[PDB]
Amino acid sequence: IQMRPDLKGALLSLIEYYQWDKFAYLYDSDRGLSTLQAVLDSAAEKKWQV
Amino acid sequence: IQMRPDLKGALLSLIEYYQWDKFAYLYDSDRGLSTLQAVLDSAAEKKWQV
Repeated sequence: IQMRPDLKGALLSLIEYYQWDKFAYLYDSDRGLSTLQAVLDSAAEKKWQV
Repeated sequence: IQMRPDLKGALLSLIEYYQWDKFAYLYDSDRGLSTLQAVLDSAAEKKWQV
């Protein structure tokens, strides 16, 4: 029973809001690379230079 | 005592051999994302577009 909601969908929608095409993505290998894989899988789809 | 040698250094050297500045990295979250972080950490150090 995961009380924490999924943030991957929220982050991918905020990057699209500001119309970001090239940005840095620091990450900590603590909460898992799940959000990192979400922005990398969409990096090819929406053409981002992450 | 894991008998498998580290492939991260070998792949990072092979990419540097062919002089690859832009390539695709098809990974599976099975053997861990250790090689994926290795090519992503070098993606900014050596200025790749993975």
